[PDB]
Amino acid sequence: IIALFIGIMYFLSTRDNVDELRKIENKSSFVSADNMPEYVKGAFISMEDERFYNHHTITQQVVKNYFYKELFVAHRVEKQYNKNEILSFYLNNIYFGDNQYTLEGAANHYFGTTVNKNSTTMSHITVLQSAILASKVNAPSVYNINNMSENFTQRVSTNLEKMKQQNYINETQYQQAMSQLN
Repeated sequence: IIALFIGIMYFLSTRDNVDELRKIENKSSFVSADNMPEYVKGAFISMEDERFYNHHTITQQVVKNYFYKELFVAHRVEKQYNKNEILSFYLNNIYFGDNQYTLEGAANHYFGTTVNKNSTTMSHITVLQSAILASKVNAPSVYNINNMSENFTQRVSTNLEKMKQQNYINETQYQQAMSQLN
């Protein structure tokens, strides 16, 4: 029956076609990972899925958020998509507060900044702001960017420490963040 429960769960898994993730690209504020500064992707990876590039957690997060056994869907996203694709789906379909489900809509909305390194038309997103938007995605619901508590600040302090530990930012970048943050 634990064989027979693995398989029936797998049938249900296949209802959910993984080609559908492609439609996240069609959104007006979409921005791919390929166009995001190193350290913005780092904010995200270092907090949720340290080893996102080497594994085969972000891919499961992607699945839960678009459709909802999530493991089976997850396997399949990995056969069909490169890592930067998967990462873009993540970042363009998650709750950042105040009705923002894209990284860029979030960033534009709280901060007047952009997450697209190629832009010359709007101010670029700061490491601190990156850490803030990263900290929120799986933060408790009360955690609010428009008025950060000390609990929330703690979570972003920790986001930041992780960025610096996994080398997405340097000592300058990091004490500059910790300073704007206090």
